[PDB]
Amino acid sequence: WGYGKHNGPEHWHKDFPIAKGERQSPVDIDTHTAKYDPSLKPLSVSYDQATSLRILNNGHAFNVEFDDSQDKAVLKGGPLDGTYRLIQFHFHWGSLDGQGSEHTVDKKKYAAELHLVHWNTKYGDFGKAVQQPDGLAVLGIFLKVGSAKPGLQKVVDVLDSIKTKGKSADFTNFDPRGLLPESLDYWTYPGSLTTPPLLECVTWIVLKEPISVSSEQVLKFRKLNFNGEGEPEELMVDNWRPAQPLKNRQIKASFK
Ligand SMILES: [O][B]1([O])O[C]C2=C1[C]=C(N1[C]=C([C]OC3=[C][C]=C(F)[C]=[C]3)N=N1)[C]=[C]2
Ligand SMILES: [Zn+2]
Repeated sequence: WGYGKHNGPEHWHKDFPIAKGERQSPVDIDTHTAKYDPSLKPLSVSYDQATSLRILNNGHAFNVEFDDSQDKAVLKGGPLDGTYRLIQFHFHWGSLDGQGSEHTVDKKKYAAELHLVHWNTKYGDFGKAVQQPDGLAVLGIFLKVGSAKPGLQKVVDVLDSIKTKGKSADFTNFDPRGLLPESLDYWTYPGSLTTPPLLECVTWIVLKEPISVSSEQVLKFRKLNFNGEGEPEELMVDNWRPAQPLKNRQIKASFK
């Protein structure tokens, strides 16, 4: 599977029939139809003890991986019951500034979308958590092109060292707090992985406030390669799944 005409989102259902399931992601967030839920709690994002390890080009995106063998970087509160440990973050982005996000807001596409991936500690490991309807909590953050994001530049600067599929680099001592906007106001809904195997295991928490990144920062994302070293060059761009039908779901807002 991939993001080409021949292996992209329109083809995934043949290997992963859940692609046409009842709680697929991403979705369009209709801001006028989302329901303010005054009983939703503030998010608790606790990243002060986060231990970043490595950055990997996996042929679909790049992952910044964390030590998830202890409660070092956790997400709690909001719609969540219990404790979710940060395992990795990655992005989805476009070939052009007017596309790249997976979620949309009133049909608006952002230049990119950050996914901070967390798993429910009551399931013991990530592999068990993805088999559960409440196994993952993904914090989604939109990127718009404007001012540079200083907290992103360490990521941008290392991408030269992981250009091709299967390359990795040390990525210790990275603080993911530098990727957050000021506000933790959010939308939430039950959904899925946006990539095969498209498992319906995710509580989505999408922040209302986008972060700003510079044109030069997102340009560097677009110089990555989907291919391995010594293969024909395929730029890693447009690694996003389009919005899927909402079906029998309500999107809830933490704010009025
Ligand atoms: O880009 B996204 O769609 O957005 C959100 C998101 C994405 C991919 C993952 N993700 C996939 C894998 C692969 O590991 C697996 C192991 C066992 C499985 F059964 C499935 C996957 N690891 N993290 C997690 C969260
Ligand atoms: Zn993702």
